[PDB]
Amino acid sequence: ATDTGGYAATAGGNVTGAVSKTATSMQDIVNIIDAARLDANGKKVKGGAYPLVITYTGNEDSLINAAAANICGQWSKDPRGVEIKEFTKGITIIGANGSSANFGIWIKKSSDVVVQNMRIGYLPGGAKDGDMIRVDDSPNVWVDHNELFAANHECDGTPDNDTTFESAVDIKGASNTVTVSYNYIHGVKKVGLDGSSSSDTGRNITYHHNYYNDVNARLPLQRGGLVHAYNNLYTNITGSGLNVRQNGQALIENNWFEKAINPVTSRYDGKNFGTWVLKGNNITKPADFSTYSITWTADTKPYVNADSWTSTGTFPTVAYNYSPVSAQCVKDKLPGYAGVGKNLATLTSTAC
Ligand SMILES: [Ca+2]
Repeated sequence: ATDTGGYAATAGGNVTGAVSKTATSMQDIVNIIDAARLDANGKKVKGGAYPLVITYTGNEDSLINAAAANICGQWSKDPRGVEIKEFTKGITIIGANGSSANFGIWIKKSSDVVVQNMRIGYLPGGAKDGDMIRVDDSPNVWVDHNELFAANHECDGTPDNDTTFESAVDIKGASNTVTVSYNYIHGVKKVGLDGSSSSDTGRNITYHHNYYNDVNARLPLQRGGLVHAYNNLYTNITGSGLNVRQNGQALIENNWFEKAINPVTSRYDGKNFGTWVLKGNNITKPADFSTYSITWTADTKPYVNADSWTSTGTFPTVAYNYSPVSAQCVKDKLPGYAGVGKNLATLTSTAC
């Protein structure tokens, strides 16, 4: 139906009248979307003329491998990405098994977009917003079962010493409902925003069943709104995890944290700290910090860490249906369900 296991409720291009097309390259995707705006008389229709299900069969392993072998050469290149602008008819971009992209997907002022089974990595243009997936002013977006990766590393001499690579999943603007699920995100410094600035507050986002490994920060960097993070596996977090800011509220439930510095915090603003409701994670009390290698650091400005591992606020009744498996099951089974080529498999109690 329109069940994503989170705030976003969409079927994307899988609706009545959907037109199935095969994209063999980045350019095909661009041309296919362009043609999907035309009605029977060749006239443009605002929002798109018909629903789409694009199956990407392209492979850019050569670009990815070359980039991996010389990471510091990526930031200064031109960014590469497909833009889904003002397309509200319903669109699903699914990669075929074995497919890969050295380009991102930038969604803007659209809605009902599903991006699945895409293996995206080592994108050029970190200094010019070379995001892997960007969700801007776009509600009902479901980013599911993808592998987004780069190298958790900052080359020196890059603009703002932060542009070696851009983000995995940046969300900003009026992207009111978004679900980010079953993604394998690794080797990424700035995972993803949830609000581009202090003023860009709001949105209701669900992060579930994601496997993060070797990521520095922003899981997400939340500015206001609501975030529901459940059944995620967070390992090797080298900077900070969920950074709840501008009075945002987060429900952090049944996740597995391990080898993480500041997994749950509120820093960098010095005020308007966000709150969290901790429930059912592998960590239940401070005594578990040493067990799972959780480390905490202070910050130059006033901050709040979850070092007491107690809930600091409340969370509204979650608007959707979902059934979280235990944190232990996440730890044991998630790596086989998250990512590409899993045939979009989901983790159920049964499989625990
Ligand atoms: Ca970005």
